[PDB]
Amino acid sequence: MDETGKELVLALYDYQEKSPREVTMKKGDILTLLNSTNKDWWKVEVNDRQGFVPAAYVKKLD
Repeated sequence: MDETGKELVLALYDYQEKSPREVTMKKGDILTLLNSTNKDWWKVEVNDRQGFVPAAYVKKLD
């Protein structure tokens, strides 16, 4: 079930991938948290791609 991540994050803002290293998340989407090395950006898996998104556009569900 929650095999890729036990803690998931909610996308609060429609974020368009500016580069292939970024991921496109829609407002209301549920993203899987992989790595949170920085407070600026978190590494999340969106659909198929893993990438970094700004933590100010997402909120944890906990």
